[PDB]
Amino acid sequence: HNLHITEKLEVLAKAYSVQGDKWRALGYAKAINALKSFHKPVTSYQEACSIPGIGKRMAEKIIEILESGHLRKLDHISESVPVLELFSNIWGAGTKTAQMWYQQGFRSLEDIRSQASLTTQQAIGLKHYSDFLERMPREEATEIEQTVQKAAQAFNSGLLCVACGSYRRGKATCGDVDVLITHPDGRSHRGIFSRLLDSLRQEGFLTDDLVSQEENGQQQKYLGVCRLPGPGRRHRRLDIIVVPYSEFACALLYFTGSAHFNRSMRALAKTKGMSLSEHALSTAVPGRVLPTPTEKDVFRLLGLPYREPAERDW
DNA sequence: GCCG
DNA sequence: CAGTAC
DNA sequence: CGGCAGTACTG
Ligand SMILES: Nc1nc2c([nH]c(=O)n2[C@H]2C[C@H](O)[C@@H](COP(=O)(O)OP(=O)(O)OP(=O)(O)O)O2)c(=O)[nH]1
Ligand SMILES: [Mg+2]
Ligand SMILES: [Mg+2]
Repeated sequence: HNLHITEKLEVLAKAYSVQGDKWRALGYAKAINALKSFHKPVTSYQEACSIPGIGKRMAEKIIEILESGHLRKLDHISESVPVLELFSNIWGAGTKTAQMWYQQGFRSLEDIRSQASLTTQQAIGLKHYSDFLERMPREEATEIEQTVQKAAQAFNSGLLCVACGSYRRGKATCGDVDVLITHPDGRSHRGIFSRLLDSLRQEGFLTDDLVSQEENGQQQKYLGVCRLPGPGRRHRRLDIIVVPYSEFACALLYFTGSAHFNRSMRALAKTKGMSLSEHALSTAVPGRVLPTPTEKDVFRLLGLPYREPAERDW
């Protein structure tokens, strides 16, 4: 858990990421993970090369940081990167939009606010800019889960509500709250976004909607914004997903993450003639859905030993 | 960027 | 669809 | 050479 190479490599990874070089940024992210969980400090080029996730090129960069104290490429990062990061930290704006605003001459959030064309989602990101960069204490994520759960349960007592994401992975702070709802009755989950969201609105808890297709009877997710009542409260991102019970174990696995963990698990299923999504684990193609009543069944069918959510925190 |  | 998001 | 996870809204 100790390295001084990763500090330098993260700056590069983030730069490629905000410039839209998503594959290169992915190679970096994994290299960093490998470096992060190596016992020893890495000392030989030979030793770097030996690691999975670390190729010829990553090894040369490591040998440079060791040999000298620096990575020369860090001196040549595009001058646009800090601005592109500023702009892609607006919820609903990504690298393409950031790059366009840059090309148009914008350089600050004041330029965005006064001159840029914003989508509805972006106007909401912008207005909650600081809040959405903050992580909340896990105790607050608890209160948010409980607000959602009380609202759901009032409608139907048998509804099951579990906070997922970082919260379920045991983290002390959380970027937002992700709540998964199902019903062991196989049926009653259907159509409730109507009732649940209307309830949470009546209380004034939800302050804005980001993604909510409420014209569709088969809406899967709500992504939006909430604020607990009373003084000293900030706006928080809230994600709610409602899933049939047969999909509960796959939904829980998915929504718990981490994102890297899921990508890795899916890559791996794929090497075994299988396919893993938030809905199911299947044979590959028309494939067959396999029965997965618990997360442990997903692990077992992939030939892997179970991992507690706290150990998925890649 | 990494890997098969 | 492209972009963005989980 | 070429995948790199698989899927859900928006406009
Ligand atoms: N953010 C993100 N989440 C993903 C992706 N793919 C994916 O399956 N997920 C799942 C795994 C995440 O743990 C889950 C919830 O997303 P999230 O952004 O709220 O993630 P989180 O709770 O783990 O982290 P955080 O909010 O505390 O920052 O959605 C992805 O590419 N990005
Ligand atoms: Mg953004
Ligand atoms: Mg989260």
